[PDB]
Parts: sequence; structure tokens; C-alpha cells
Amino acid sequence: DKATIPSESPFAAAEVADGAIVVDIAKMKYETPELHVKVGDTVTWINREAMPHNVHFVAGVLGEAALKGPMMKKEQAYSLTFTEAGTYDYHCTPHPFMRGKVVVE
Ligand SMILES: [Cu+]
Repeated sequence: DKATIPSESPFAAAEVADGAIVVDIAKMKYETPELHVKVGDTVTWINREAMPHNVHFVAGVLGEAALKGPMMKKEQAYSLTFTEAGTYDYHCTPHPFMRGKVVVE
């Protein structure tokens, strides 16, 4: 689609890739709510708190279906590699007031 998923399930924050563009999740917010990256870049969200979070792109944004990411526990991470330019809105599934955007340039 417009993103590929390195790992379908969450992994440890200590195992995050070098050259990784990290967005921290803390205080019930995405710490960088508007992130600008380049085509081919991998973005990694890291949950820093006890409450589970994810990222959720509705249908028609990264592809035909919705991409509802897995729930991340504390100090778990999840990556998306963006393969096409565009503006990609997302929210948190359990907490939809948490909103962010990845702009791929
Ligand atoms: Cu959340």
C-alpha cells in the first residue's frame, strides 16, 4: 500500500532501529503531532506510559482498508515505513481525542 509494516506486533523500545524517526507517546498525547518525513522513511511510535496506545489510520488513507495498529504496552514500539508522498492523519483507537499526522515529502 502506501506503507509497509516491518512488524505486525509491537516490540521492545530497546530494539528500535538506528536511523529510526521516533514519536514518543506520553501524557495521553503524541509528542510530535505533526511529523514531516521523506519517502522511504520508517516512523516508530513508542508508548512511554502504562495506558495502552496505538495508531489508527481510517480506510482510504494508507490503503483500501483501515490500518488499526496493535495496542502497545509501556515501553513497546511499532513501526510504519512510508513508501509514497502524502498527508496521513491518524488517531488512537481507544482514545480518539489523540490525533496526529505524518506528512511524507
Ligand atoms: Cu492512546
